[PDB]
Amino acid sequence: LFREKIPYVVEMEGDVEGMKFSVRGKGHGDANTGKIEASFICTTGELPVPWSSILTTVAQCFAKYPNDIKDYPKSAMPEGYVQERTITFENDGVYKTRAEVTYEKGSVYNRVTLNGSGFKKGGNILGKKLEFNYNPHCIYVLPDVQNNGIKCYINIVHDVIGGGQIIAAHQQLNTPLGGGPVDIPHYHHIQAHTILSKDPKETRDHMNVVEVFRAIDCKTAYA
Amino acid sequence: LFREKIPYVVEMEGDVEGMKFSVRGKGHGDANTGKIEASFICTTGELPVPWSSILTTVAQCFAKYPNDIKDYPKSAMPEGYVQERTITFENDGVYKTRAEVTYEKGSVYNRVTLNGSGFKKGGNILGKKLEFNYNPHCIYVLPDVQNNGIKCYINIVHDVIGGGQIIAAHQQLNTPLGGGPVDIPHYHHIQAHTILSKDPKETRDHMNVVEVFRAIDCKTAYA
Repeated sequence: LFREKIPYVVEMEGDVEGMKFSVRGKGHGDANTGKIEASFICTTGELPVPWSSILTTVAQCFAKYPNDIKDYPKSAMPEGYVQERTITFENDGVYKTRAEVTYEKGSVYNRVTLNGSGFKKGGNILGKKLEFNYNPHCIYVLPDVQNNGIKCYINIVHDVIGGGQIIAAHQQLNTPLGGGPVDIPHYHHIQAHTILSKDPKETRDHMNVVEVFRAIDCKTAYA
Repeated sequence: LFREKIPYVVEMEGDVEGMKFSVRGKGHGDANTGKIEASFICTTGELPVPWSSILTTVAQCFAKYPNDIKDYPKSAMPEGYVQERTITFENDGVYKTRAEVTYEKGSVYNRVTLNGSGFKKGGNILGKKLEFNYNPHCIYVLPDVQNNGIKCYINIVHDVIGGGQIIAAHQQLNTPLGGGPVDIPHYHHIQAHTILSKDPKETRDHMNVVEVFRAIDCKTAYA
């Protein structure tokens, strides 16, 4: 199912303090390498929040997994899985997100909704004061047998224009869309690395993305 | 002054919901390997909270640093540095801690105070329902030039007796005790690995620790 590089499609609807927007993305994921390359367009005009703020919201199934850690997202495929997050920004509001990640017609689809509230008028998010770049991160993956899934935790470091960084605290739940058996792993990490870029020839508000996700058995590797 | 294995001494005073306690530790740290081995005794009787809950509170200077990342804690030595943390436990209270980490008489000293409040009667902390073990973790180290130091973020995964895990969210600030020059690094990670043990011959409430800390230039290493 993930033996080859395969197409990745994203359909996102957002609403942040009443500002509605749509994002569409197309790219590929290669679970052999853990690499994602995708292009995102805001199809409703100007994105009303920083691109970096929605990077995590816009495919964990593409992560490079070794044989000796259960791969919950790939196990939930092809019927797929629900990915829910609360993202709380330092001194600012929260994104609540609900995604359905499915395998259809040789492609992975990430169809995701986002609501934002509690954001400050001239803060880093509504003021769009975050740099257009990204930092590498460590994703925590924990078993959640009670929910037939995994709970994940991430701190995201956002670089602020003119110096400084803020944290976006991520709480994440992945549960199955199917009725099939799922593989629920022991606690481990996913190393994340992300380069954001623009196409100079692209006139629409956009974000291009090159990502690497590698699962690490930290109980062994950090010893 | 970190070229050799050197002694490590810890003096901790705690107050959680009015329960006062003292912890003393002795061991060594080796910054060549990133290894800490130390023994902790509660000198006031029974520890009123889980040992694992105070593991992070009871020497980042011992972490194994490569040449290409600035080592803030070693740079602050020998006058040393202040380590402040807010630790907020899932569905439970918060530890506020202030440490002074110094080099005196051939030894690293961690003299640290802890206050706990907002804890639930019969919860995982006051009920001591956390397992006597520890998980590996990823420490985020960020520059904080405004404070002549570093800000660090950690999620700690605590295993609960009889199954389950909770998160202890760590916010950490390190500032100098001296007026000397300090080395403030770019954003990077410290991989942490910790094994807890008891001495069968020890009659006092106690915790022995073997730890490995390695700084990783994640901007490069995760690519």
